[PDB]
Amino acid sequence: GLVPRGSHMMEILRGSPALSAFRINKLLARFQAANLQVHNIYAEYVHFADLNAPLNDSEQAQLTRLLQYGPALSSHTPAGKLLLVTPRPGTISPWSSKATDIAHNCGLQQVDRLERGVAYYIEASTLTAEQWRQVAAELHDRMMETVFSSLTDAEKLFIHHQPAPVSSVDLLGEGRQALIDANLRLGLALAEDEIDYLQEAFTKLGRNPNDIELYMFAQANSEHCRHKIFNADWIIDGKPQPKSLFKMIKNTFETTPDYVLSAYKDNAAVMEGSAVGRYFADHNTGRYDFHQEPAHILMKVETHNHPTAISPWPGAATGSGGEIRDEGATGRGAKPKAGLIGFSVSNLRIPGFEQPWEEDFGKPERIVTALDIMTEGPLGGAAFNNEFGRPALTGYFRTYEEKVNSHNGEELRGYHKPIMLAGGIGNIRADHVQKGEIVVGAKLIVLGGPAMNIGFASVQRDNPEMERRCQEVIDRCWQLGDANPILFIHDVGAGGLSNAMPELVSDGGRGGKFELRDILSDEPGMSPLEIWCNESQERYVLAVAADQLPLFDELCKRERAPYAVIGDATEEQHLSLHDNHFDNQPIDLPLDVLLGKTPKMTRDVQTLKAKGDALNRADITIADAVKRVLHLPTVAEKTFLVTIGDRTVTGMVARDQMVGPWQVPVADCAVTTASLDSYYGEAMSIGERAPVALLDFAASARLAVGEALTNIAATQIGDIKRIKLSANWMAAAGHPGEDAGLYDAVKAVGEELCPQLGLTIPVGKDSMSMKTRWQEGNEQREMTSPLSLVISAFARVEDVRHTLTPQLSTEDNALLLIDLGKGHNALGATALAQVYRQLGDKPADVRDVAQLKGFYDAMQALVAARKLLAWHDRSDGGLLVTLAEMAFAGHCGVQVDIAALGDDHLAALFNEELGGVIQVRAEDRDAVEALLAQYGLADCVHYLGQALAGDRFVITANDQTVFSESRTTLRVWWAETTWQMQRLRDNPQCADQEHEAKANDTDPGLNVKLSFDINEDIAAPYIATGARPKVAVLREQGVNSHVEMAAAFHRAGFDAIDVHMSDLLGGRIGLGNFHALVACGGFSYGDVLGAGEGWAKSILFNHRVRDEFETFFHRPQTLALGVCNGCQMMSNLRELIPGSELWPRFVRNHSDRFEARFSLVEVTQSPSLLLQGMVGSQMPIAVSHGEGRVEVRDDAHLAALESKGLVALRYVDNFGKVTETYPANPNGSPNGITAVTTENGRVTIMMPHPERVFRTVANSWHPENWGEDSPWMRIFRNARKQLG
Ligand SMILES: Nc1ncnc2c1ncn2[C@@H]1O[C@H](COP(=O)(O)OP(=O)(O)O)[C@@H](O)[C@H]1O
Ligand SMILES: [Mg+2]
Ligand SMILES: [Mg+2]
Ligand SMILES: [Mg+2]
Repeated sequence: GLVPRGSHMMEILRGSPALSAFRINKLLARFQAANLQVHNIYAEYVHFADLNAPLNDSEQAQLTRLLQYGPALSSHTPAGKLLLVTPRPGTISPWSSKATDIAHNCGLQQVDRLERGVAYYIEASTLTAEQWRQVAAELHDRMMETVFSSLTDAEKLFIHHQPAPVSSVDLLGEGRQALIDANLRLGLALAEDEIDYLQEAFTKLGRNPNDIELYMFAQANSEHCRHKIFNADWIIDGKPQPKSLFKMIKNTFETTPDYVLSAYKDNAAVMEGSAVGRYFADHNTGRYDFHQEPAHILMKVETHNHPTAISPWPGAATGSGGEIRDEGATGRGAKPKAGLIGFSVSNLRIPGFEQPWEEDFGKPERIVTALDIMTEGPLGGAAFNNEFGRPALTGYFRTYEEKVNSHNGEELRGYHKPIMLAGGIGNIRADHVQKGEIVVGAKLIVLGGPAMNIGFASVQRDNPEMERRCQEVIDRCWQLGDANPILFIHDVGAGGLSNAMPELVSDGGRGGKFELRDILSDEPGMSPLEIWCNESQERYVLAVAADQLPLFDELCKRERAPYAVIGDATEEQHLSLHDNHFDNQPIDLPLDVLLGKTPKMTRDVQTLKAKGDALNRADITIADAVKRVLHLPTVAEKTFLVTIGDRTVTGMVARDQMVGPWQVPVADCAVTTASLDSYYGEAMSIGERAPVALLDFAASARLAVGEALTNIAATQIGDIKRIKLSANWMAAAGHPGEDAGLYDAVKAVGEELCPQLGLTIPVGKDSMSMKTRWQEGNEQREMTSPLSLVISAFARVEDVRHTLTPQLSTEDNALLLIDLGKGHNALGATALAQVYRQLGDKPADVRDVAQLKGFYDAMQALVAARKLLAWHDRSDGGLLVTLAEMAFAGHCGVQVDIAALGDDHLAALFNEELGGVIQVRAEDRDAVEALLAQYGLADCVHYLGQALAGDRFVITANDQTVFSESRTTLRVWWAETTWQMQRLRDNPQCADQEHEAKANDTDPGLNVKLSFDINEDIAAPYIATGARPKVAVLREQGVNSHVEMAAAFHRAGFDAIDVHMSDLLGGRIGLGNFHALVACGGFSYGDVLGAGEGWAKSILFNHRVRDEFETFFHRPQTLALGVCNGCQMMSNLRELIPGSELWPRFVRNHSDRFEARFSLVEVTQSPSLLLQGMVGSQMPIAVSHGEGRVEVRDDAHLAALESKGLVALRYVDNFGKVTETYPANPNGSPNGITAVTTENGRVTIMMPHPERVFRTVANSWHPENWGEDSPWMRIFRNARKQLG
């Protein structure tokens, strides 16, 4: 289908079936839900290749071949009305970018841009003209897509628009009315005092302000960027206040500057880490080596709220993405390590799962429902974390939408405008913590992908791989130690370049002259205002010395990370933006003019305090209360938000959400090791309790600090001063009583609580318009969020191994409760109250500062002395939930008595006061109690009872049964939410299977069977000779699992070398000098055009390199391992590998969702050399993949594979049998297949990640007697011995 397009040719190539069986059954059942009689529906992908030059015969074949991918589903001949859905015209989907890279990397330079769409074929002869428009709607997201009626209509996507000129606003010729008009038109949202500034400014200059200059100024001065509320003066109840919000927060740093390396001086904070071995490839040798040096820790937590309300997936994706840029741009370069996610929404109201407290209060048309946010949002954030390569180890998810009697009387409080939170931690070198000086004449560079028109405008666009490439460049720079060319690096986020650049030069006491036409752009038609102010993603601005340019270029190219020099640093503090096309100057301004601050903001507010009504307990019984509480999304299991995101990448994850043999998501905090050779590390926890604000502001804030602390309490940290905090404030500024409450809240923690505990707040952010106004019926309605503080705690871990979890032990034990509520048992603004549609009287609060510090100090002591068996703090759901979740984690029973907890049983069980339950060895009870008394906690400590093998959850009181149920029953109820979420989001069959497996109490959980000695380093004799064979650690743009892959081969005695595909395509390296090659995991090219396919075809199409691989595979004694993406890549290299004729393809999972699981596999009999002596073994392994399902060409191909004896690994359930049941088998591979070898066994490919779990500490769960090495370390040692 080759049709012209003015200057280029627009080729139309037909793709494979786009929708799976269950997906189609869903669409049809959804059509009838609107009375649309549709006989049958058939979707099919269609590719559109806008190419410049002609495509030769052999090249046309290679193109078609690039475009044949994905699951081999049922293919039908088109029939019915056609509806082509494609990205909206003038927009370039991320798919287009990655797919076009591949085309280029395959030598198809003629391809100007590849783009995809989905051709729907609907048979429904009954539908009217109007009913059709209704159908087209169900088939596309109006925010980013459009529907066509012809495959020809796709030409409208590659149109060449003429470069738009800069527009001037005639102030000199029309007066102030010119700025008034533009402010409205361009939508600048400038306050009267700002228009005055602009008027005087340009009057003094004597010229007209360009639109680009006005927008740039407007963006720099918005609330989001200026934070006027946080720096404003205050008058509360007719009384002037001495400090601003910011100043009060800075107070925590003044009283406690301990361990802080940087704060409020970067877009991230830095704290002291631990001296450990930083592992990376040397610049000169290309070999990975351990560098003994301090690995300081940086942190940051951001919010991408508003965007998420309009378009969830991209809104969440870019929220995490922009935050990753802030970490990477810390100082002169830093490396992101682990992530965290936060979500706050209104009631889910899941169809057919309506909860007792849920009421429909309507919502604005312009935004999406609570459910859609939780359906697409998490996938969006996880998408960026997965494709980029940083584990998502902790987070929170809370629902709240209720008409309640609060500070401003009866109102609708909730989250129609959601809280989308993303943050993380990272490592940074000591000498890079401080930003260097910007020398005059320094080249100003933009690192990242070509800009597009973004910022309806709230619909973002993420290209995670692009950022992965950029990060690799930043990594090469800081690894150059002193030679690090990066002088000053800054991230590009809000305000696009118009903000980022003026900020970079300004922070360096310089100015900058730029060239608009030096900026990389994907769409020519942009105006100077659009090229300079657009908010496209994956961009960094940095400064590099003139003489270091050749090096920076050498680095960017090797990583395929696009960059561009767009300006020069100048002496005079003056911003200049020249345009070469029109030969004019869009920007010409003195920096103090553009950055000139308007008068200080001053808020005169008054206090509002909610009356608060007693809890009406008419329909409240302890039994129904338990059932209700476990069904509140805030309390319920979060598996739908956890398994969708990677949790093992980097091989440094010690403690993830999933806990124990039964992998229950109840881990209170996250923990990572500082490196691949140390037991030190970092920790992350989250404290949040927003509902409490609807009654008391300071209390809610205090509780956030408290919970964060109690959630991290069971980790070996030491001095509390090591725990650094991040404070994120979500509020509805202007709303009655929120301003006085926010000040009171910020003060409560900034001036009082945090300084008293010795806790610093080096980072923070704000989002001040957390409200939503609309008209559902005939009148005005409003959904106001409560003041919402989200505290993120961070700390250097002393010993990663001593971290405690909620996994109970059935051995002789003692369940002790640390009740920090001091008997208060408050029920106000709790989960119990929410579950019965109420707010209640009085909420919880930090009752005694000294005891909270004492609590933490005591916990630190018990953790160091190894006197604790388990720990779980009390938060949402109360003591009931803490105990329930512990039982869930230990897969056992609980026998507790609550008579000493006060006469009010409901209160003792459902109050959300700080504290928790510790489990100690029975013989250790008295000593632990005495210790707990030493910190003055005796009155708060109460012996609850003990953990017992079984299925009974029994709560008594002096001699009466207060509550008793099947532990499995509570567990299954507690799961219903994630079950329902997975049913509507994933393959119903999978979600169901996973849910039903939890009802089977006989589940033994993950267990081990070892056919060999886990501690016998069989490679030691070899390593001892000093002779170290080199292994080619092969990566491609997008690979993110290469470092831990090299560290694994390193421990086995190899000298791992960093071999990038560019290195091969450039002749810098040759496989001839290697006896071993390993293809690493990740998301090469963002898995576009089939996971692993672009990477593989990149080799196959370049005959020189192709032969390099074939020659390697055809040698007599060479080894080759392929993990994950590598497994997928190599499976497409069958023609190059001898004895791989029977290998299968790896495609989309049956669940149709990314699976990051700790799955149990068994080592089967095969010629495989890397699995020597492991046959028969059964151990769990890291699984992070979305296209790992084995697929054969027909049953004959599968029988043939089985009879040839090529299967190396199979998934097995916890009972030991090979299973195709989910999630024990995460992808749905036939006969549990996830590893296959060749006839000679010299080549082995597999989906699981053995290299991520070679260290016992990197295993989510493992037997208590394992030493340093896990069973999987054997794979690597086997490779060394085999080489000799
Ligand atoms: N949005 C989220 N994303 C990822 N993990 C999450 C999210 N919300 C909760 N989790 C994880 O689920 C587990 C339980 O969450 P939650 O019940 O909120 O914990 P807690 O009770 O300690 O506050 C934790 O391990 C937590 O990190
Ligand atoms: Mg909880
Ligand atoms: Mg907790
Ligand atoms: Mg929490």
